[PDB]
Amino acid sequence: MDEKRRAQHNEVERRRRDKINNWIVQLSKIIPDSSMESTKSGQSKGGILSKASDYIQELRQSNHR
Amino acid sequence: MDEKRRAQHNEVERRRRDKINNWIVQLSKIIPDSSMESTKSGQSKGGILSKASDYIQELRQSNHR
DNA sequence: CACCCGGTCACGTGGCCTACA
DNA sequence: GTGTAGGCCACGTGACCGGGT
Repeated sequence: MDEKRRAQHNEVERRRRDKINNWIVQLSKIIPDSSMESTKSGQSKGGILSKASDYIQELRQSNHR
Repeated sequence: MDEKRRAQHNEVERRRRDKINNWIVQLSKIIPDSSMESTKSGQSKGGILSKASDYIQELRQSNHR
């Protein structure tokens, strides 16, 4: 029953990126952004990064460390 | 022909590509003295997110949550 | 020095949506 | 209606560590 162990495949990587998916979703929702509108608001944080960054600079700057 | 109407996108895709690694460190730095050690080149992303999720959590707590 | 290793990074593909002319 | 160039996002490869036994 040919079942190679060559398993430095599918399970390995998306475990990574997938990780980076749940830290971004923070900012996005929690960073009032410029993410347009059309039918039921489903477009992404590459329409956020635009805004995102902003609050954070002007939040470190004036107060943290 | 269906020439190049996507082959351009090849270049134009790295466009936001280095939207996604340059807006990365650049923003991804004013928060906590990291250092993941670099060289003539050198890795970086991930954590900056994860740690800027708890300061995000303290000065997002801003108003005073 | 020896390689089997996870780790993570990018960069190059498609596909899925959306407006405009 | 009637296709353009454009938006993003999801997966792949393949560099390149660091590191064990």
